[PDB]
Amino acid sequence: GGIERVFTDKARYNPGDAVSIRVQAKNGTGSSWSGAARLEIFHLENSVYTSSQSLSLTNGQSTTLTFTWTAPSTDFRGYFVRIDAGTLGQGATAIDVSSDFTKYPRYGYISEFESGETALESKAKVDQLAQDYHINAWQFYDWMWRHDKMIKRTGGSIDSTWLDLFNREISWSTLQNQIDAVHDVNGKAMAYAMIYASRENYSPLGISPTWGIYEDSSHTNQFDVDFGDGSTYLYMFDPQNPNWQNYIHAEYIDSINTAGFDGIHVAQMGQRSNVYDYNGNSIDLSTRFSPFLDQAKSVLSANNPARDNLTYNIVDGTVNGWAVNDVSKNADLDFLYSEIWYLSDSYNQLKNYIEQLRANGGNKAVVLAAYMNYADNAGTRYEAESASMTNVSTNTNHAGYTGSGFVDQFASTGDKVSFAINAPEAGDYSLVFRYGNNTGANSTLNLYVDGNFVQKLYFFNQSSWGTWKHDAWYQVPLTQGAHTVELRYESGNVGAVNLDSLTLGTFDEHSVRLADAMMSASGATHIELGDDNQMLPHEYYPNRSKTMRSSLKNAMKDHYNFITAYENLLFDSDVVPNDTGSQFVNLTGVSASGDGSANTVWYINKRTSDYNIVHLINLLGNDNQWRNTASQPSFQTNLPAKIYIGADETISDVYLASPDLSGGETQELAFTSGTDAGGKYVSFTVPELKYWNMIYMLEH
Ligand SMILES: O[C@@H]1[C@@H](O)[C@H]2OC[C@H]3O[C@H](OC[C@H]4O[C@H](OC[C@H]5O[C@H](OC[C@H]6O[C@H](OC[C@H]7O[C@H](OC[C@H]8O[C@H](OC[C@H]9O[C@H](OC[C@@H](O2)[C@H]1O)[C@H](O)[C@@H](O)[C@@H]9O)[C@H](O)[C@@H](O)[C@@H]8O)[C@H](O)[C@@H](O)[C@@H]7O)[C@H](O)[C@@H](O)[C@@H]6O)[C@H](O)[C@@H](O)[C@@H]5O)[C@H](O)[C@@H](O)[C@@H]4O)[C@H](O)[C@@H](O)[C@@H]3O
Ligand SMILES: O[C@@H]1[C@@H](O)[C@H]2OC[C@H]3O[C@H](OC[C@H]4O[C@H](OC[C@H]5O[C@H](OC[C@H]6O[C@H](OC[C@H]7O[C@H](OC[C@H]8O[C@H](OC[C@H]9O[C@H](OC[C@@H](O2)[C@H]1O)[C@H](O)[C@@H](O)[C@@H]9O)[C@H](O)[C@@H](O)[C@@H]8O)[C@H](O)[C@@H](O)[C@@H]7O)[C@H](O)[C@@H](O)[C@@H]6O)[C@H](O)[C@@H](O)[C@@H]5O)[C@H](O)[C@@H](O)[C@@H]4O)[C@H](O)[C@@H](O)[C@@H]3O
Ligand SMILES: [Ca+2]
Ligand code: NA
Repeated sequence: GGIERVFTDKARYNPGDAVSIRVQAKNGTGSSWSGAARLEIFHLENSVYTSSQSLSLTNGQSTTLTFTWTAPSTDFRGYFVRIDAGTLGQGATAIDVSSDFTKYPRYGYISEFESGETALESKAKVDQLAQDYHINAWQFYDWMWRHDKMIKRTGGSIDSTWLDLFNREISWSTLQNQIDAVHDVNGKAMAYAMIYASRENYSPLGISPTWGIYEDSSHTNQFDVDFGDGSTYLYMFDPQNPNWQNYIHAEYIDSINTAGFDGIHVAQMGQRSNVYDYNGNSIDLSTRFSPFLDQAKSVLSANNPARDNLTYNIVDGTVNGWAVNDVSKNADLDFLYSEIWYLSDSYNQLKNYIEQLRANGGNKAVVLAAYMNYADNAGTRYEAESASMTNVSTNTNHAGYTGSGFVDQFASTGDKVSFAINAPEAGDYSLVFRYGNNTGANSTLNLYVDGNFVQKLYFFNQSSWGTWKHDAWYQVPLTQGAHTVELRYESGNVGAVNLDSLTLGTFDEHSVRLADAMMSASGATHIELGDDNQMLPHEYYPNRSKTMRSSLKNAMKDHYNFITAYENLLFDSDVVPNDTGSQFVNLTGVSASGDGSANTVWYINKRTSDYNIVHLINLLGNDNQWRNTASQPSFQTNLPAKIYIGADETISDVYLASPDLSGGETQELAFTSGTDAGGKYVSFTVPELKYWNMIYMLEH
């Protein structure tokens, strides 16, 4: 109804802090409305607070109510917030009372630092992530001038702007305003920094090649990253080297003390093998990160124990993967972080990996980078062969295209392809072109939207006309309704392309919801939101090649309310797998599985001292792969469940909460206790299963 927003002023609260709960209400009923707005706050099954205010609104008028609440004294507790305004409608949010974000991290990012961004605008984008998703830490991505010289100075003076490695202008005042805004919501700012990277031409900085790591035993070929312009490179160094540690840890401290960061997000490039030090000693790089990290933590904590937060990216996460055991078991990190590539493609394989990190780390929190739909040209597609084209024609003579063909020889001034699209709602749209190019170099075309020039786009060379890509994209704001998107070959464009299609790059809500459910039911969170409410499509965080539509935004608001409100049941140290015992889940009238099998309801059994926890994740109508696009699950109603429990257990009450249902509010279910040949059991009916239900059963 007319409850438009419910939220709090900060993302996280210390015990005893005042919480301002805001309620944005609008009357759109027809005539005047009078009544009460009732607040109820729950901790898991138990109500802990109520209050009410009268609310009278003429038709069409709006107001924001404020309810004040003192964060209760027990540290590390999540709460669900219900606002009930009768026939005007209802709303919800969640509250996290934690003195330390690293126990329950909800990790977002900032990757854009434009000088034109005002203090107000910096505050707005941070507030929005804080308010909508309770984001409590932000990874500041590519804020630094050089990987080995993070704050650019002229003599003793900090430069007001600098150009990053991709020639983006970074504004100091904008960065500082964002950090301030993060702190204002009780958030923490984590500075991206590599564990072992310099930029090119590092000698004049006092960095020695003798600290480096090499691909050969004669120190002639230093490990590097080559960005493809003959100018911009990273060079790699030995994390165990005392001089490299001295140098880069000094950079970390400079970043903390000068820029006001609260910690370092330590990064790497992932597996590199057959590594040597300068002197030609063969070295296993995978075990060299933990001594570096232990020492980084030491110097950080000595400098400022309130700004000493530390994590490290375990790149290419999978069970027993590269550096997985050494870092997770041995590194002095506050929480664990891992970027998943292609070694944990199934839901169950990824679950197993999260569980290994949790076990190895002593139940430290686990955050995953896991770019949704990364490989997919996901979204509404307009085939180029069905568009309106001038001076080019269609063809079918290169395999790989989608639809009935493609537009070919898009190669001369006057050539045009015009797409008639529809924006179903006002917002940003990612314009993604699928194309071919085997001209021997880059090709270009000019992008126009509704008759206006927007950008020259680059279309990269492939060694075959049979090789298609969809990495030519540009994001634009569109009003709701019809629009025209044109590519034109004009005076100044070069080469040629074959054009397959235009796609409105869009994150698939179904896969994104199921992945987030699987991750948090398994005991991890997911770095996926940042900047001005952008979802993360790619490892280069400024990438805007897909966008979220409002439906997914709303589901993420519900999801983040859920993993905040129920953080105790999802992420606590005592929340452990319950596959170790005599117990079983039985669902009537659906195929079920304990290993995330395709086209089943997937059950996951957890426990604490006080609760027997069963997650139901609905894979009916979908495959067992976490990353790819999915269909809407086959939603279920009145699903009978029978759960076997230990002879030791008696259940007081059965509860079910779902982000999909009433905003995550817990419903108590009637249940029957019984014992048969199979064992002691409990049974009940699940009223609804859409994507994800968490059943939690209180022990007597
Ligand atoms: O400031 C930022 C910089 O610090 C830097 O950050 C990069 C990201 O760092 C993290 O992600 C790490 C990494 O994860 C995955 O790789 C893990 C993978 O590594 C091995 O496989 C290597 C490689 O094999 C194949 O290519 C062969 C190719 O490999 C080397 O070149 C690698 C690429 O180097 C250049 O591009 C670098 C970088 O540029 C952009 O990112 C900018 C940021 O860089 C910057 O903001 C791109 O967006 C990004 O995609 C790209 O990595 C070249 O321009 C590019 O062409 C190369 O591919 C080698 O040097 C070269 O000689 C070889 O020819 C394979 O095709 C390729 O996909 C794979 O990466 C190891 O064997 C595997 O086991 C292991 O799984 C990703 O694949 C990789 O892209 C990521 O960089 C952070 O988490 C990210 O947020 C950072 O963006
Ligand atoms: O089945 C066959 C098709 O696959 C296709 O094969 C093309 C060639 O493939 C191999 O060589 C790969 C090689 O190509 C280029 O160098 C060779 C090139 O050199 C001269 O042209 C120099 C010219 O190069 C660049 O422009 C190229 C091209 O761009 C526009 O067209 C794009 C379309 O190209 C193809 O169709 C047009 C094609 O049609 C006939 O060839 C049929 C074969 O094509 C077919 O059997 C013509 O004889 C040929 O001249 C013409 O290109 C694709 O099929 C279509 O999908 C693409 O849209 C442009 O309109 C056109 O005029 C250009 O020729 C560069 O941009 C430009 O500046 C430069 O001047 C020589 O005159 C050409 O005849 C020759 O092809 C790349 O430069 C190089 O990097 C690649 O590795 C075979 O070995 C060749 O035998 C094939 O011709
Ligand atoms: Ca096509
Ligand atoms: Na899938």
